[PDB]
Amino acid sequence: ITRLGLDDHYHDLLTVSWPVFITLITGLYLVTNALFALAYLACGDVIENARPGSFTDAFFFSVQTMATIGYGKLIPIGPLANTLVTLEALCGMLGLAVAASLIYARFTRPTAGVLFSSRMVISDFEGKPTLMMRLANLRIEQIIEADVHLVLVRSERRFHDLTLTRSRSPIFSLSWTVMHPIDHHSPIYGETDETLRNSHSEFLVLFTGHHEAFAQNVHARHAYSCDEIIWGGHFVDVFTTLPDGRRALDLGKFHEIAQHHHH
Amino acid sequence: PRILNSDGSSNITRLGLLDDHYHDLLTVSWPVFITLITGLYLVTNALFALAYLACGDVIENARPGSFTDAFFFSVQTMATIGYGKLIPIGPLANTLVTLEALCGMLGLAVAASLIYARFTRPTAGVLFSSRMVISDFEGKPTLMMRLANLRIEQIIEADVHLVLVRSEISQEGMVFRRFHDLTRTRSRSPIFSLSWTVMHPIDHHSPIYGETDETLRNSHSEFLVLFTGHHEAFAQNVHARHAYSCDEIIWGGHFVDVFTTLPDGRRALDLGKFHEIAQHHHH
Ligand SMILES: [K+]
Ligand SMILES: [K+]
Ligand SMILES: [K+]
Ligand SMILES: [K+]
Repeated sequence: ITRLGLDDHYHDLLTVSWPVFITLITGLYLVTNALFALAYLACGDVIENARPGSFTDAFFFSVQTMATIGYGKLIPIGPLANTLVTLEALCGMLGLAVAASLIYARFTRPTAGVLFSSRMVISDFEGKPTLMMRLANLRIEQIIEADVHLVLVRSERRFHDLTLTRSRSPIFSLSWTVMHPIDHHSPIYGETDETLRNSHSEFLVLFTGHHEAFAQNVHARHAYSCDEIIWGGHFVDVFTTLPDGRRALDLGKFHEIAQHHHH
Repeated sequence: PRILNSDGSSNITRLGLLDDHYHDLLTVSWPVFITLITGLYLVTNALFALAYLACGDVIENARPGSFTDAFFFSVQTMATIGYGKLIPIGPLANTLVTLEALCGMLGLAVAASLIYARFTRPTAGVLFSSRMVISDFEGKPTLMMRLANLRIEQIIEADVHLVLVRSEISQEGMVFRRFHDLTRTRSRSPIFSLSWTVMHPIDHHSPIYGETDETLRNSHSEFLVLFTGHHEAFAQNVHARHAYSCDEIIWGGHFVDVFTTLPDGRRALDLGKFHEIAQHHHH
């Protein structure tokens, strides 16, 4: 949709692509050394072993000054240079820190290793026709206090928050089948493939939890369409018992769904 | 005189108040912060120059006794620039050179900690409607206000609070400001991206049931709005505040549909009319 309506720097800095970010920084960096060279130059021949007036001699000097490399070939002369050498060194620090702050922020974006089942199903469970889909954790580290939100979307556009058998799993480690008993209170009570489509119904799934791996929260999203609900489907058990009498988890069949056919 | 600024901020004059450093360091303005740091930095080199000087002529290629020669020296020492023209001499300088370098590190880290802290503040891009309304919806007179997300990145698990704040008298005849948490049709929106009209059905349970412009005003009633949610842009939480007065509720107002069709046949959200409110008039 067409939105009718610098200024938002911290956001843009984080949002912008990695390449763009590196440029914006290289730019700010090249530029400030360019201002510091114009300073050293503006004091007269204040740098030693730099050609008189030569901007490029003061640039490389300022670089190894803000950058504290300090080769020694080009040193400052007097109180003037030695005071732009003092401030400029402060700017390198102030410079670096902000960089690292942003570098840390954009970098430390943790991602849930969560895999969503490609389809949903509606089949009977505990007597009631129940809407189901399932999640699986792609990593070893466990997600504590996971919890899922199952939201229906349809035209009437309205959001309905579908009640779940289990809204939150205190320890999500392997797999988790989420379930919405369709009882007389379900927004989709007596609904049907046809009726569902007519309303343009979609399904939003929201996952979050604490990730032990990162020691921070994570979030995952996914959305299904009527198209993607298998009426009467049952998710294939994804847990085996190997030769060795041990239990195992086969994600190979994570999106497998069983169904019965006749005429 | 309003009790709560449009801000969310409370409009009230307080009274009767290195002691709170971490707070002040974060709170102070950016310019003041840079000064406080430039000050601490200039000062410590000034103490290290008085040290090198206090050992005798311990720096090479520095004029004897000259404080300024040891200042620059100490600068390029704490700062590790290391030109080399002025080097330390003996065990004394070379041991203030060892500690002073430790301080540059300890110095830089704290700086960065604070720099990171003050800098890493995400802001919700949320826009609050300038006014509220009370008009019929689904039969019931319903209190409404609306929010818009000024960015593209969506806010997930947004959720909103609508707080009445007004003066009441206890049964023991006692006047105080109470806050009421107004029940919303929708308290949370799982995905907030464009616009959102928040609604409090005024039913027989509403703290403002049967209330009216006049009665509202007598009680000094105000409305606090609190918004929070996860911002996909920052990958962190955000929060927004705002507050209205009775003055700012339009009875019988309806918010102008803010969803347009441009000349493309294309669907557009026009924030231009975000605070537009329609109203009937009499005689
Ligand atoms: K260095
Ligand atoms: K360094
Ligand atoms: K160096
Ligand atoms: K050197």
